[PDB]
Amino acid sequence: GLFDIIKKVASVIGGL
Amino acid sequence: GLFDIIKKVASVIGGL
Repeated sequence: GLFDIIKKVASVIGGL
Repeated sequence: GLFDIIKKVASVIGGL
């Protein structure tokens, strides 16, 4: 779902 | 870590 996409993007940003 | 970030970015692209 879109929300699973946003959650993954959030994790990526958290890992920068 | 890095590898998780790479997989998450890949998953997002794949899912868009």
